[PDB]
Amino acid sequence: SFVEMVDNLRGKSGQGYYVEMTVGSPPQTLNILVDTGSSNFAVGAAPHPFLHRYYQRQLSSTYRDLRKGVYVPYTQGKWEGELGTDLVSIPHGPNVTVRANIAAITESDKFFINGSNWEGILGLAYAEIARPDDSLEPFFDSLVKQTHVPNLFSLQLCGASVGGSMIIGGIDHSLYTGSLWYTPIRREWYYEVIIVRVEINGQDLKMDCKEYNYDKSIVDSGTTNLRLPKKVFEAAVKSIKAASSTEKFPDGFWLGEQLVCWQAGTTPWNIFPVISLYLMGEVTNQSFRITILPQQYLRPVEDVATSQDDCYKFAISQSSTGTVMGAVIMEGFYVVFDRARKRIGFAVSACHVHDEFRTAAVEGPFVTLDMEDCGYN
Ligand SMILES: COCc1cc2cc(c1)C(=O)N[C@H]([C@H](O)CNC1(c3cccc(C(C)C)c3)CC1)Cc1cccc(c1)OCCCCN2
Repeated sequence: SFVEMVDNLRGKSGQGYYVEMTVGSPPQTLNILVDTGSSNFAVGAAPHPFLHRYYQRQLSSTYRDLRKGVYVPYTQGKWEGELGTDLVSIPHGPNVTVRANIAAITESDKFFINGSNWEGILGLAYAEIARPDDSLEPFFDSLVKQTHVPNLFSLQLCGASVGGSMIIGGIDHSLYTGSLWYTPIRREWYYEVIIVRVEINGQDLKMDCKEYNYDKSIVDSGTTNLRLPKKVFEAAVKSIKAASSTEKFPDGFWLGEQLVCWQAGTTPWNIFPVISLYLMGEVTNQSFRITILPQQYLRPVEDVATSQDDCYKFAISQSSTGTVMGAVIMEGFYVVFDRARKRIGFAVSACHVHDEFRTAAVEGPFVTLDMEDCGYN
């Protein structure tokens, strides 16, 4: 019955993927951002300039007040609100209803996005990073406890405004080609993984593999960019600059501020390298790689000028909190969050990114010695 969940995600480019949900009795419909990088289910519950609708607890006969406050600070945005429970359903999801913890957002700062069309957030990661603490059961944990939905979900994020699928409770084989390759979930808090090797246009960055995971590496559908630790970011930018040196860019482009443009259809994709991330595999001394095309890390942005050219933002950012495999990495892959077996699977998506001579890929097996040494402690 997974066909009912195909294409159940929508979004505007750079503004997050959201799924339709209902909360309360009678059901109140809200669009909910899909976020594997946090663990709180929270919804707008008060008027806001950027909200077209919000959760009205007074109108729901099944609402229960938990008489506890809550706040969540993300990288830049944050909200605070009031904890409660209510009945929750996903119209284009499994035919179930769960009583879930809900943070009713009453104030926020740089959290809601003008025009994003979503009014709440579904944190899909584990309780360990839930606020105020890990006793607040996350939505997916509630779903799995109260129903027969299997303990896994899969995300097919399709690029560009944008669409995709969140398959709740399983894997839909019509959404990917080739084989699924699995990497262990290192620890159940974020969806933490271990990167064991990085290549750019086939050239190994040749860093201590601990640098790739300093201080963690995670899969985060709620963050747009590939975000890399300082040392890795500098090595990668230097290599990407060298490969594209025939053209000149503002250096604020490499910081993610200035967008670069070319005459519509003349974008020189061939001068930007492919990036291969090798992930720890399921068996001893075995890894696999995913290969990222420049069409993933050069994100298209609407040109502010009257010219209708092709303009792009550099979607690789420097991080001080580890590697983030964000939505632009996930796009074009089918990503299986197999919580029951503590693993994350990658396969080439049915909605894959199209280069002329190159293709995004998930390939294995590879042999990599001492993979355990790549995790940071
Ligand atoms: C370059 O960095 C800026 C940046 C860009 C983006 C998202 C975040 C940060 C963002 O903050 N993302 C968090 C995720 O939950 C973030 N997940 C992380 C995180 C970071 C800090 C604290 C927490 C805890 C709440 C678990 C989690 C692990 C990385 C979820 C989120 C919150 C608010 C608005 C969002 C997304 O909009 C989605 C569209 C924009 C996506 N790009």
